[PDB]
Amino acid sequence: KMAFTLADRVTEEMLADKAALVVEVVEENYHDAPIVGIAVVNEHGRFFLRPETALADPQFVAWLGDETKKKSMFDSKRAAVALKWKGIELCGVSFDLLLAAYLLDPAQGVDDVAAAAKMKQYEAVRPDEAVYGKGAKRAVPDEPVLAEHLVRKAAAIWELERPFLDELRRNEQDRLLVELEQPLSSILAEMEFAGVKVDTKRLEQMGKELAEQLGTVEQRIYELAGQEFNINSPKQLGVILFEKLQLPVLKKTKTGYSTSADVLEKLAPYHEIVENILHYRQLGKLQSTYIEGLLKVVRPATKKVHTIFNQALTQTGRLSSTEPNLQNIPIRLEEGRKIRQAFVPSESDWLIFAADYSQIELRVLAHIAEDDNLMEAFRRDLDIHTKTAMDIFQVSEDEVTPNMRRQAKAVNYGIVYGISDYGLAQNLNISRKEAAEFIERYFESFPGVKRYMENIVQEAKQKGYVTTLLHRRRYLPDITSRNFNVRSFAERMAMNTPIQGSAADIIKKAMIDLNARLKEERLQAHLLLQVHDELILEAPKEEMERLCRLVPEVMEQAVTLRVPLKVDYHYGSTWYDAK
DNA sequence: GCGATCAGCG
DNA sequence: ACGCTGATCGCA
Ligand SMILES: [Ca+2]
Repeated sequence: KMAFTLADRVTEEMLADKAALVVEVVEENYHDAPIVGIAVVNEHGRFFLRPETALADPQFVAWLGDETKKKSMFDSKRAAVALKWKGIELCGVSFDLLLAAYLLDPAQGVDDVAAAAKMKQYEAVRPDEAVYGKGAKRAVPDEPVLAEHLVRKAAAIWELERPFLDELRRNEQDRLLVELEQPLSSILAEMEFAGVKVDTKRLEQMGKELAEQLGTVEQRIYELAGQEFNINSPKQLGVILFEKLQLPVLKKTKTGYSTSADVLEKLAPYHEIVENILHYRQLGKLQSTYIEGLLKVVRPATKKVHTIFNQALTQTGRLSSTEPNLQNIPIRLEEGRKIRQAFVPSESDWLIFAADYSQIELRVLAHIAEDDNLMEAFRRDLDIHTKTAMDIFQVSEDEVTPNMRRQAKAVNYGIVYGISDYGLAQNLNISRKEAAEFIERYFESFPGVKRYMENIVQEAKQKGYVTTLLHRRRYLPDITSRNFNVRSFAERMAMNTPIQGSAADIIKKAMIDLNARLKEERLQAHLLLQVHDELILEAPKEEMERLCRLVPEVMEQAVTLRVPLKVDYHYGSTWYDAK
């Protein structure tokens, strides 16, 4: 029903200097995945290509790799990484409909061309789910059906770039697309394809010792409980604690007794079993997610894991990381932190280099709220978390344990993002009256923060949305809801999203500038991971001293705020030692 | 599939 | 009754 050429060879009119390009990878994880078909729409017509012909044709390969031949795409990172696994470089992507859609409205959850097209009343393309099926029924259709679907996606991309660019421009988001998100897409593609090497011998040895300690703690739990049970069974666990042992019920879930770690910590005066259960769960978490789960995704020939950074998922502009998640590798407990010893450089005589912003959201908040005292604090490079711990526990700076600092950290963010006196009383094990008075005293010292929280909620109600420093936008329709609980959740999004999102804009800008400086200095160093406010790189040993000067400077100069940005950095033989 | 839970990020 | 995530597991 749409005219296109089912091409047998590549011809010169398919290689125009501007085109819409579809390089179709059906598998959710695109690493090393098949490319099932290619479509090209340009001023000369519409074309479908079989991958085994086009990707072995040297004029098409060169066209893909020519930066001056501009391509409009949907999810260019997926295509660029799948092509890298084919030994082919994709350059010249000048418009990415996924990232355009995500900037205009992150809550659409746009995951295919049909969903983005609908935003502009374009419906001459089908949802990917309707063409391929779902679950065990998923299949590549017959070539005529495939070709027409890939041509329709390309034709849609071709039509939609202009209306998306126009709305982006009206939102002040077009430089955000073209100068930030789209260049970041190519950097993430390199990071994902390079991967992270893993010491599988060390992991597997940790797994065996973990399995030994797991059984022991099981038996101490069975003994303390009198009997056996499925320590992960909420009904059987709930029955042991709250019926057999008759511990108080501090919290219920929609399903029944809560056994979350906060409950169990409060029950520790009552019985020794709850601490063994916490230790059991923690050991089980390391074994399931970080030992077995990671060995499951290691590519065996290279011992590399290749995460996927979702760049158009979070409602704040943060990345997320999937399969494996390399943004939530343990660090706080020493047992879990040793897993970071299995993450190693990919070449001998290379090192891991990590750098991260300290207290970035509080600095962003100081700049945006223009709170005099909070700006002064950061102009002094004070450690707000340690200072707040000193205040809470009535101790001195040397007496601040790491755990009391983690506590103060959650108080600092909690208060600015709307924790109630109840919530803070629960977290510090203090009375509710002392929690309310503490909070009022915190805003006495930072009245500009309080003004800003009130102003940003009223601005959300008037505009319908909130924005970040680089004009990322999040719509908040529940901000005028009549239900109190719905409206309250939306108000705390208005308080938090401009700050967390601005901090995500800054690290993205820093990654782009870092890559350019690394190329300007001709270093072999390259990014491996982003963890929200940290960058992880690997480089030859011989470049570490350069990176110690270059990387903190690039990150600190990514933007100019009314307070300085501060960056800490470490390097070493494994990710564990890069702290 | 979904909720509870927990790992990370602020 | 601070916010943003992803993976695992049991399933009142
Ligand atoms: Ca940090």
